[PDB]
Amino acid sequence: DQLTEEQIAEFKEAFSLFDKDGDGTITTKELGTVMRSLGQNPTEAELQDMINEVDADGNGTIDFPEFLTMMARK
Ligand SMILES: [Ca+2]
Ligand SMILES: [Ca+2]
Repeated sequence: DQLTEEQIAEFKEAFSLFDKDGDGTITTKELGTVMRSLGQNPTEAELQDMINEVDADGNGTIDFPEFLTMMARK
Protein backbone atom coordinates (compact mmCIF):
# COMPACT_ATOMS: atom_id res chain seq x y z
CA ASP A 1 0.00 0.00 0.00
CA GLN A 2 3.02 2.31 -0.57
CA LEU A 3 2.19 5.82 -1.80
CA THR A 4 2.07 6.00 -5.60
CA GLU A 5 2.76 8.83 -8.06
CA GLU A 6 -0.84 8.35 -9.25
CA GLN A 7 -2.08 9.18 -5.73
CA ILE A 8 0.26 12.13 -5.37
CA ALA A 9 -1.06 13.57 -8.66
CA GLU A 10 -4.64 13.01 -7.46
CA PHE A 11 -3.86 14.94 -4.26
CA LYS A 12 -2.17 17.79 -6.17
CA GLU A 13 -4.99 18.00 -8.73
CA ALA A 14 -7.59 18.12 -5.99
CA PHE A 15 -5.61 20.80 -4.09
CA SER A 16 -5.36 22.81 -7.32
CA LEU A 17 -9.15 22.68 -7.85
CA PHE A 18 -9.50 24.63 -4.59
CA ASP A 19 -6.30 26.64 -4.81
CA LYS A 20 -7.30 28.25 -8.11
CA ASP A 21 -4.71 31.04 -7.94
CA GLY A 22 -1.89 28.53 -7.36
CA ASP A 23 -0.50 30.39 -4.32
CA GLY A 24 -0.28 27.22 -2.19
CA THR A 25 -3.07 27.97 0.25
CA ILE A 26 -6.86 27.58 0.21
CA THR A 27 -8.70 30.67 1.46
CA THR A 28 -12.34 30.95 2.61
CA LYS A 29 -13.08 32.53 -0.82
CA GLU A 30 -11.54 29.58 -2.64
CA LEU A 31 -13.35 27.03 -0.47
CA GLY A 32 -16.62 28.97 -1.01
CA THR A 33 -16.14 28.84 -4.79
CA VAL A 34 -15.99 25.02 -4.68
CA MET A 35 -18.95 24.83 -2.27
CA ARG A 36 -21.00 27.04 -4.64
CA SER A 37 -20.07 24.74 -7.55
CA LEU A 38 -21.81 22.04 -5.46
CA GLY A 39 -24.98 24.20 -5.12
CA GLN A 40 -24.21 25.05 -1.50
CA ASN A 41 -24.47 28.48 0.03
CA PRO A 42 -22.18 28.65 3.07
CA THR A 43 -21.53 31.92 4.87
CA GLU A 44 -18.05 33.34 5.42
CA ALA A 45 -18.23 32.21 9.06
CA GLU A 46 -19.23 28.67 8.03
CA LEU A 47 -16.33 28.60 5.59
CA GLN A 48 -14.00 29.75 8.35
CA ASP A 49 -15.30 26.96 10.63
CA MET A 50 -14.58 24.48 7.81
CA ILE A 51 -11.02 25.73 7.56
CA ASN A 52 -10.64 25.80 11.37
CA GLU A 53 -11.25 22.03 11.44
CA VAL A 54 -8.08 21.24 9.45
CA ASP A 55 -5.95 24.37 9.93
CA ALA A 56 -3.20 22.72 11.94
CA ASP A 57 -0.79 25.69 11.84
CA GLY A 58 -3.46 28.29 12.70
CA ASN A 59 -2.73 30.69 9.85
CA GLY A 60 -6.45 30.68 8.90
CA THR A 61 -6.08 28.98 5.50
CA ILE A 62 -5.54 25.43 4.18
CA ASP A 63 -2.10 24.34 2.94
CA PHE A 64 -1.30 21.14 1.10
CA PRO A 65 -0.37 18.92 4.10
CA GLU A 66 -3.51 20.14 5.94
CA PHE A 67 -5.63 19.47 2.82
CA LEU A 68 -4.57 15.82 2.97
CA THR A 69 -6.75 15.52 6.15
CA MET A 70 -9.72 16.30 3.92
CA MET A 71 -8.68 13.58 1.41
CA ALA A 72 -8.61 11.05 4.28
CA ARG A 73 -12.17 11.79 5.55
CA LYS A 74 -14.65 8.91 5.19
CA1 LIG B 1 -4.99 30.16 -3.14
CA1 LIG C 1 -2.98 26.44 7.70
